[PDB]
Amino acid sequence: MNDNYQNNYVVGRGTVYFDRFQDGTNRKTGEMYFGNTPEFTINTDSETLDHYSSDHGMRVMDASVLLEASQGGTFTCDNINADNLALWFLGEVSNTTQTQQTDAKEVFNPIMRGRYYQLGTTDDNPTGVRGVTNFQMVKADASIAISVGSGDITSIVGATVVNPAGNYEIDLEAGRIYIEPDSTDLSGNVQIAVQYDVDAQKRTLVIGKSNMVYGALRMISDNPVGLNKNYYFPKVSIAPDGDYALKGDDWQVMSFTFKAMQLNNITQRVYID
Amino acid sequence: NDNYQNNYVVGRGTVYFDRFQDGTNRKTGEMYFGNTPEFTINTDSETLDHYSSDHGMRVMDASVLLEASQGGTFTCDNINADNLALWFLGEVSNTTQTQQTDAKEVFN
Amino acid sequence: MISDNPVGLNKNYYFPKVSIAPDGDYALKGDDWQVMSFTFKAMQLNNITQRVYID
Repeated sequence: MNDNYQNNYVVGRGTVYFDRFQDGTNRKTGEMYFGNTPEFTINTDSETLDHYSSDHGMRVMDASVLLEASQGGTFTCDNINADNLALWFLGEVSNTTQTQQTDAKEVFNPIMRGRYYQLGTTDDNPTGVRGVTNFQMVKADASIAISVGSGDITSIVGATVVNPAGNYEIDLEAGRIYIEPDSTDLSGNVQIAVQYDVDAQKRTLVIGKSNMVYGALRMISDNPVGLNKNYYFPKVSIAPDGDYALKGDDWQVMSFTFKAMQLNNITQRVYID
Repeated sequence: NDNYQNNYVVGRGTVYFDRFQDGTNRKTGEMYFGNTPEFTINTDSETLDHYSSDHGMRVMDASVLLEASQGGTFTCDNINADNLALWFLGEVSNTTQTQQTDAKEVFN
Repeated sequence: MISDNPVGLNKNYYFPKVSIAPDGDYALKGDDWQVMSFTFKAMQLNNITQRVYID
């Protein structure tokens, strides 16, 4: 039996398969397919207690009972997209089309040169619009409470107008005006006001809410170097761990730590298939 | 659904920051730090676990997310007045030398 | 943030309210670049606005 045995080696490949339990309920509805996952590890907690024997050699162990078999693991994701971004930020993939305002106008409160202002501001679309056809600048003294209205497109309490050809850079697609660090007409405190419109277009945002991340986990293996074998966890809470680098010459990765739970008295801590 | 061209990126982006006045926000406009060699988004979460047990012993039944703690850190490749003001907890005092003649001092 | 990744798609990060403070040894000496570290933590600007937005 010995000296003629062969080891059932293994090299880890495949992909992890989490899926989202329905919000606030202990049930699953859908499936998710992670892409490339650089790392995938599993660990276990080993809480136990024993003082039930002793002799000439004081305090010799005689037993050990397991009180809490908190199994779990960690895995990383090289693939980045709306879904695992939502999981990492504890959120959802909001998607909608910008409403065609067509006469958007409001006043930037303070003056300042060499800075960027977002045209779209309202909660209809945080972080601003992603397209406009044009914008016109009209200004007046900042030291007076200058509101805005429908007919204020032409003028305000101060009827002065500006030539954006100079002193005003616009990423017209990104919806961000930029004041020149030096300008001729932007001197003296004036609450610059912008008329503008939108390029009504589809939009999608991940909203970093506080809802718990919750579901089940599979791994379907098909290792190209050894035996293939699938690991399943009926219940897991995949909280984010470590950090997410938005810089560096390395490929972006997001890490996840997950603790495995018992779905019911019927199921096991983990299923190894 | 065997395979799909998953998405990878390399982190190259510009960071903007605006200096609010007192209050919830008073947008002074977004300032451009310049090149940022590093930008990490940290995430921590205080949480507890509620328990039950089979004829064995403790098995966690529910977990509670006490309060989400998100954050991070970034670095800047350039040194200038705005970055110094944001780092040193103050403001930029541009002024004049107060020209005069025959200014005097004693150094005992 | 705007991420014009040279080998990947773009996404936009937006933190409505953050607290900025100095981070450790901002070194003006040594022949290294004048690197400075900025620590930031996020909180809800108002309970309507969520903690963070990633477009």
